[PDB]
Amino acid sequence: RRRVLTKDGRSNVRMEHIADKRFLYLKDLWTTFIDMQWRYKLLLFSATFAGTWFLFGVVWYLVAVAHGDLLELGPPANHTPCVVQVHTLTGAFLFSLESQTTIGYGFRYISEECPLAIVLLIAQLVLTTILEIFITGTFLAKIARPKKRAETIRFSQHAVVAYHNGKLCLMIRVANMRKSLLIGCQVTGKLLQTHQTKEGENIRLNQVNVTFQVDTASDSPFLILPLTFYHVVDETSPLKDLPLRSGEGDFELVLILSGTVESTSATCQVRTSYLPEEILWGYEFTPAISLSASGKYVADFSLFDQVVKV
Amino acid sequence: RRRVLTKDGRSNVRMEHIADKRFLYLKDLWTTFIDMQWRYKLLLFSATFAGTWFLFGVVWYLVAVAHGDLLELGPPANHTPCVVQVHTLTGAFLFSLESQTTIGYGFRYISEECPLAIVLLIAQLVLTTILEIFITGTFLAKIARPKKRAETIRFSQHAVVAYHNGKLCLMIRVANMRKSLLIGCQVTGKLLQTHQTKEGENIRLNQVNVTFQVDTASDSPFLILPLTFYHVVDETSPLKDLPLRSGEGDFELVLILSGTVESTSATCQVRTSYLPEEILWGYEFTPAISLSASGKYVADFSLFDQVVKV
Amino acid sequence: RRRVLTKDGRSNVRMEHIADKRFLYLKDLWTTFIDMQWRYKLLLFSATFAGTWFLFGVVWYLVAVAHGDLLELGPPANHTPCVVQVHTLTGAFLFSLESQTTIGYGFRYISEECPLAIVLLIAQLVLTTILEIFITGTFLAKIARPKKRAETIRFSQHAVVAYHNGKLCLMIRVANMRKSLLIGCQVTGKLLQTHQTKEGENIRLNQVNVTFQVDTASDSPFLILPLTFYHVVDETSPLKDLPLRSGEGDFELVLILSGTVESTSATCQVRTSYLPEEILWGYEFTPAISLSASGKYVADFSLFDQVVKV
Amino acid sequence: RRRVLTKDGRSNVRMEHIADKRFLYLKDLWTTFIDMQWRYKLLLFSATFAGTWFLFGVVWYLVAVAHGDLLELGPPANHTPCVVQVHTLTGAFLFSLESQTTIGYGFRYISEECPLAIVLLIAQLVLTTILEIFITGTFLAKIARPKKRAETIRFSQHAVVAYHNGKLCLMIRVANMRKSLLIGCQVTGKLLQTHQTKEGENIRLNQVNVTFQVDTASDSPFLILPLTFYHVVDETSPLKDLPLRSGEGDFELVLILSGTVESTSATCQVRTSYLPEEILWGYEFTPAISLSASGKYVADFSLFDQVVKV
Repeated sequence: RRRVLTKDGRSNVRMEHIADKRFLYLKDLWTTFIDMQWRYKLLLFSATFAGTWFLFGVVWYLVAVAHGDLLELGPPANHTPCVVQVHTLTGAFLFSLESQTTIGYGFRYISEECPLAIVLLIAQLVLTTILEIFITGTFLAKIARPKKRAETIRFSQHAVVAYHNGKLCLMIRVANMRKSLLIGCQVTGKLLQTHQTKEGENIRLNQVNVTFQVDTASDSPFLILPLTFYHVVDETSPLKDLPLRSGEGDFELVLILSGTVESTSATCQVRTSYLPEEILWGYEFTPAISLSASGKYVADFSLFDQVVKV
Repeated sequence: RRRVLTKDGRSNVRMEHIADKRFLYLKDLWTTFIDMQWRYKLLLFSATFAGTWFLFGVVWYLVAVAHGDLLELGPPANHTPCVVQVHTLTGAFLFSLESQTTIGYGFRYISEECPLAIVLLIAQLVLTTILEIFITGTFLAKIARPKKRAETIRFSQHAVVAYHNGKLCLMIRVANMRKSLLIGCQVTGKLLQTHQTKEGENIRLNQVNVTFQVDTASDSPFLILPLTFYHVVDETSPLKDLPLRSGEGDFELVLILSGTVESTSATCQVRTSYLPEEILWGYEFTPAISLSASGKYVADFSLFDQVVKV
Repeated sequence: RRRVLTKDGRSNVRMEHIADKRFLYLKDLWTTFIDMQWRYKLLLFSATFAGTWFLFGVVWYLVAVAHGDLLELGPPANHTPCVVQVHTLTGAFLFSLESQTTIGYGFRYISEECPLAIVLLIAQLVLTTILEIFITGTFLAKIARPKKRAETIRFSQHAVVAYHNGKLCLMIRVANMRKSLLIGCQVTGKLLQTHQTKEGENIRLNQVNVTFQVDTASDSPFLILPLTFYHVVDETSPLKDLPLRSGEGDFELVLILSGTVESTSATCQVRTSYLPEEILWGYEFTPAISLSASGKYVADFSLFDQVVKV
Repeated sequence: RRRVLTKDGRSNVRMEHIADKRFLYLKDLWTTFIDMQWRYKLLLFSATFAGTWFLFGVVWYLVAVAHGDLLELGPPANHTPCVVQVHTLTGAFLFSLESQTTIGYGFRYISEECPLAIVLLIAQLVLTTILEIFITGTFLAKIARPKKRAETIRFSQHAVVAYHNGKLCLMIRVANMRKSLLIGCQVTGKLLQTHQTKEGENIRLNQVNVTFQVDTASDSPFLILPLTFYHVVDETSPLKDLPLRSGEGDFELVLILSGTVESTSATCQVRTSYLPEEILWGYEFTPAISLSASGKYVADFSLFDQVVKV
């Protein structure tokens, strides 16, 4: 079916007919590189490096020509070249490489003769320094992003409705597949249904907050163990008189979990959704925590998504 | 007209007669570079590099002189120089460059003869290492800033007043021109009018909070689609008995949207304003979202700022 | 005994039977390196470097062979090698090293003859650049983590119950063993007891918030001096009719302190716990702050954990 | 007088008799370097670099000896050294330098003869790479800290009491000496008085929150202009029946301003204090904002701290 958020939590919209997109991306380069695909990113990385090399190699070759350093121009024995041992565009590129990387073997070096050569080298160096810096920074950040981290936190596949403490509650389960901690986490659902007009031309989406509680309905400092989040279905509930039955109803229960990560201080956001068909009536998550002889608690994720009837 | 915040959200104040500004900027160098103009920043970048080069080149030339390494001083065949192949200030600069960048060709190298040369090189290296680090860090950060990001979020051009759910509401529209998400966003307006005294000498600006609501008047986790923010004009409203009519009134409705960015964990703040003349009476934003055959929602920004009369 | 959080605040759970763990770690490499053990991390660091070296050395040796550059292949005096001075896998590795580190002595350099050599070098450079960057970034971050910082903040060893301002209060003490400040700190306890079912197969842990107050029960901006945190044991208390006596009761009072660090803007979280046996009845922390002639306050941590009876 | 926080906002406590301080600092190296003095930090920076150089130079000299590479050991014309052109501890150090920095001139290079030399070089490289990284990271961060930034935000020198809107209010003034913005700022005062016991042995400090309001008593998104913060002295006030008169009373009004910075996403905290003597009765900050012909507001900091009587 059509849905707001993919079951794993990826965006499910496209945008169209943005005027002046290109210029706007050119202004905000940094973000544009951080958000770009990986293929084109690798390509741009390698191209930056080797293409700066190549361009400056052609440039150095031209400087050589204009000064006649080439061999079969028949330079006199008097002739000090603008650069040493450069008489082919190949060696030109090779010197571009040796100097810009700063490998600097020493079989080709600059000579005191040509000043334009000197300034040209300084320019090459400064610019390529800049570009190296920029690209490496974007690459660092694009790895560092915590989206990918989100995958090691998992919602239940199914939401289930039953009597908890005598109150009708819709229940979901969350867990963390790593030892590193999430902190300051908070669960907040939104409820999103369908409003059709005159036409299939437009839709107004009416959001409704749904809050989810654990103990005091506040937040949970640490997501130590698979946490059971439940929401009160009483007349305060925007869900109350939904068609509570099997399958029918035109809605989506978007679920959001936002909280800080321990080792990076980044805010990390997991998302997923529940369809009217995905919700189950009168069911009980098999408790997924058991204790062991060595003395502390075990989270066995074979039962995480298991349910049985009440 | 005079305004608090430029329509795009840039500061519109100047400060004057700050005593001891210069020293204060010299203390806080880091921020001072991060906040400085780009031109002077590039200039300072290149100058740092090449001027360290130049200074140490002069220094090396002097060391050469004091040791008589120059050629037409007629050094005996006995003579080991403080440095090899340095007999001109040109080569001096060239060695400064080759060592400080660590290009190190090898046609000019240090010799074991002069110890002062050695310490001098170590100093050059350590200091220039420091400066390189500092400047590159400031450059990284100054790119990374999220102000520029703010431009890819856009407020409506016009605020419009009408009956929403039967309540008189002032309405604005927001949207995001990129696929990357904003999170934890919150809209808060302030109301700023004009208080004149005895003189044109001074003014007290009285702020008044105005809150803006969407569904529950709480916040919206994600800015997926162009969001309609509305404020209740009832007697709780600081706007209530403003001259609600066309144009007149001496005020500014400053609008602020603050929230975390997904890919960087940075807090991002958009701002703009509304003048008494910019506000429109009895108008309806054409709904800007439509659905498509492939199945999910389209945000067509040609209608974003479009209105028609109710 | 079995406990939730180790007395110092380390996690005390294991997870089991995670399906598809390996692929999931391969997706999220960055975090996986940041969270990995130090031994394997050093190993992987050094291996990256020297093994890239070694692989490309073998590669260069092969290029040499295919071009017959080896000596006892008896290369004619006509013969320009793909690389200079490479006729042994040893020198191959040595050139890999000299170029990839960019040490570039110059006794072995590339020649204009073989283009495949050139592209091969460019590839070596680009890839090894990438890997260097990644590993150094993960290493930086893994140092930077503030967990280790947490150890310089210390809870009391014992929680003690007595009449503070006439109200029965459970009391703990916190302190900071460094001059650097913590800011925005907030103390929040959870109460965790034991719910057994039919079987030793599963357990539901019921959390209950416990709030801890100092002056106004709000938060404390700065943790200047050893702070006494106390909780009101009245009928609002989830502790109220616990077996308040010596030792008995099946619970754990988990204590959490979350707040921003000054010099890094990182959020820092200390944790520890209290067992039913660790709690003491009718006791008074000896006040740990005294003033001195030079004029300001001294925090003497010999008394920090000292108590005497009321 | 004795005070909690220095008028500018520096900590005014010392800690004493911390057991196991040294080991604890050795665990948390990163923070320990970030928090250490600048002198010792520069010293440690330069020492790391040049001392790694020096140690490995001695090491290389020893390898030379053990292989007899020294000249006046009279090496036969047959003799391939472990290293080229190294026959003095001086050149040893020079090669340490040329390789570890990767300056690599080429007058001294390694030869294929000695494998131990090779591994030794690889080790030198890897370790020194590590250390370089660590130190540069700590240096970056230690600059980046926003404490120093705090100095460009200034509280009033004097707190003043008077009738604002008819309510008795204690009033202070804040301002920002830079164009860069602070965001999400919040002012919160604490009130700290003196509780003496039996002895001059100990003191319990009782904190009391004091909230400070501007318009709605909420927070102020941006600190555009010098902001007047006022607190309501009515019977809700912990200040209410203080000795409201000149000078007397044994207290300190600690003032805290916490908020995010624009260009770095760092949280920035300004602090200062007010003594019972520093507070003034019946006084009015001269309004410090005036408008100008060019059209927008001017903050003239000559009047910032000026007052006159009501």
